Amino acid sequence: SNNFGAILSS
Repeated sequence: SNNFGAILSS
């Protein structure tokens, strides 16, 4: 989790 599309998924 940082600030891109990985933290918006799960």
